[PDB]
Amino acid sequence: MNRICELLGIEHPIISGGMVWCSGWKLASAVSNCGGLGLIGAGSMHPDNLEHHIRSCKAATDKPFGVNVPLLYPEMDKIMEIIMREHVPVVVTSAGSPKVWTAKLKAAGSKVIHVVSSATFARKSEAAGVDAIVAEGFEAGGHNGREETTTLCLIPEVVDAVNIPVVAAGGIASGRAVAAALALGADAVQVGTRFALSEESSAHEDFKAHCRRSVEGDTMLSLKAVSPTRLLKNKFYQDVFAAEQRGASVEELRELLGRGRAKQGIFEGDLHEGELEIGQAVSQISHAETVAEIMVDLVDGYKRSLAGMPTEI
Amino acid sequence: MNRICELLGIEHPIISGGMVWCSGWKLASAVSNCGGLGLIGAGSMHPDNLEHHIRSCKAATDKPFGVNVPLLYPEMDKIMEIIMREHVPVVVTSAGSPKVWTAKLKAAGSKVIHVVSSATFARKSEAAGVDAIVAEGFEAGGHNGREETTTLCLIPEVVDAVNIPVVAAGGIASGRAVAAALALGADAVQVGTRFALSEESSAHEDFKAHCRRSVEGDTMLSLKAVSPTRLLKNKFYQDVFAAEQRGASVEELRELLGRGRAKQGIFEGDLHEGELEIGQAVSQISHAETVAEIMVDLVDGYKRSLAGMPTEI
Ligand SMILES: Cc1cc2nc3c(=O)[nH]c(=O)nc-3n(C[C@H](O)[C@H](O)[C@H](O)COP(=O)(O)O)c2cc1C
Ligand SMILES: Cc1cc2nc3c(=O)[nH]c(=O)nc-3n(C[C@H](O)[C@H](O)[C@H](O)COP(=O)(O)O)c2cc1C
Ligand code: NA
Ligand code: NA
Ligand code: NA
Ligand code: NA
Ligand code: NA
Ligand code: NA
Repeated sequence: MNRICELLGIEHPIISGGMVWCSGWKLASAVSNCGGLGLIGAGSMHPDNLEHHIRSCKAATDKPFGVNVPLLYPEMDKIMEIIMREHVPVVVTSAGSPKVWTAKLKAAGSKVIHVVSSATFARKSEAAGVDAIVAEGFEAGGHNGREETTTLCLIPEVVDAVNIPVVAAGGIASGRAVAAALALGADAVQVGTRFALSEESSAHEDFKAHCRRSVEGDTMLSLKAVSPTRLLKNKFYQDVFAAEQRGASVEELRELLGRGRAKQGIFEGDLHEGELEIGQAVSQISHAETVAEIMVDLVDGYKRSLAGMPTEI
Repeated sequence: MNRICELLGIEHPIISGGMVWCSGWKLASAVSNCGGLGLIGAGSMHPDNLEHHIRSCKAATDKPFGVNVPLLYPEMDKIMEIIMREHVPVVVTSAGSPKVWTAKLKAAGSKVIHVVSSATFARKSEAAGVDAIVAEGFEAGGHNGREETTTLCLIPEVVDAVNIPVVAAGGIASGRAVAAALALGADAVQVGTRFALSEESSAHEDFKAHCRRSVEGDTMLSLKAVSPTRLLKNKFYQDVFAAEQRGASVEELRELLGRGRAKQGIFEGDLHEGELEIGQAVSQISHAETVAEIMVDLVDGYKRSLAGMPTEI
């Protein structure tokens, strides 16, 4: 068995990334039903709503699903209590220390996966007792690592650094890229952007449609002095860029960033003032599609990509 | 049959990228004698010196070789005359319009390849009549495209956009990355950083030893307001970073950049004031090695990568 398939009890080594405003039970349960692992994105859910999405996912699928928890989540104790009482099969943690919750989640029966952006942090997660890690490259949508290491340079270094399974994230929007990730030595892939634009994603339809119109170079890893974030170059980004060019302080950039822009953009469709988080691979997606269409494409595309490789060079 | 092998008449689809201060005839002839395509880097050579390196290369290998010419080269008429008279088999142009010289080089018997960093420019180069393109990602060493597209995101877009062969550059330092490039649909790879640190490279021993000590995150795409360039975060970089943080104008940044820092760093081993151009993949290289050793590792590493891949997912 592929190491991730066996670890998580899934048919295909494809995980849908936990994404604020996108990863409702509808997206997560559809990915799980298609044989991958769908993740609910707790980052955008108050505890009561999180519990509802877990229950709805549980009703909609008999297959494993998980919850992604950014560790800066403001009511952590409440959502951890929920996640352990609901026996969530897989928990994916990011943006914080894996030492805090890993042993407790594992004692409660969850498999634990932590998101990292370097070999050094991959090693610290392995030492913390996680079951696997996601190594996320520069091209990924949303908050990314300060080192700016791309998927192609990150994966071989991370898989040489640890003995536990490694999931590649950042730039995986096709069967070819799934093959490239397994060629580099990852056991599986985590797909964000392509699933964020799927029919089942909870993102606003105006957000999805706007993302489909974007072209190469429309995203930029930005706000680096506050927290590097990859987003579409919209009006909000332009304000940030003008501020950075004038030598704005961290406090000025923080004031401009303000609060709630990701919700306003991704969930509510404010394409001017929103923080439009999306990966570089957005430029590959041109029309609406369902989770099942994407899953079939990633699986069948992998097969064709691999079959067309020369036996040697 | 591999499209680049057949176009260029070489055994392995591996090209050493033209690199200022590194790609002398010793590096270029050694790569070509190992079955790839070694490029001479004309960017760092006055016209008489360039003629010397072409002639020493021809004396050292009976196999195909090429010359890399950045199109900002100050005495362009003199060096094209030399390249044409010597009938260089392959000419790789970068940093300028492929319309200026392509038709003339082809009329003189050279294969012409142009370096691009977007699918849009790939198409413009194809319209200009080039024989193939190199598509160079964000992680590459030296001057990169302003879109900051990574190799993983750039290759499948470029390959879908043109009918001519595509060589992937940026992040290729192992057989696993060669397998990744080919999985994305590239025909061949161009390897810069790993060859820049080889025994045969003309770069200063202190520069090579210094690159070997560096770790993930030690490079940064910088000077973006002037011309984006990926280099090691040395004292020069810190001066640039401090000036960008205070809102320096473009003229202030040009003044700081000055002239000849790339030669001082790469060729003369000035690790403090030099512009240490090198790719993110530098962190995978730990010790000195020859071109023959690199070529064998790339070829055998490719087969090992395939051995690790499941036929279907
Ligand atoms: C809109 C959006 C929201 C995201 N929110 C989160 C999140 O809440 N927690 C997290 O760990 N990663 C988050 N991510 C990162 C994704 O889980 C995933 O790792 C990334 O999107 C993968 O790269 P890709 O976009 O190139 O597919 C988000 C990504 C996007 C595009
Ligand atoms: C030290 C150095 C000098 C370079 N000089 C040139 C150059 O003169 N012309 C050019 O087209 N590219 C140049 N490059 C880019 C390389 O040709 C190549 O495309 C890049 O190194 C490939 O990415 P990699 O470093 O990750 O292998 C240089 C790269 C480096 C590291
Ligand atoms: Na991210
Ligand atoms: Na490993
Ligand atoms: Na599109
Ligand atoms: Na470059
Ligand atoms: Na093509
Ligand atoms: Na090293």
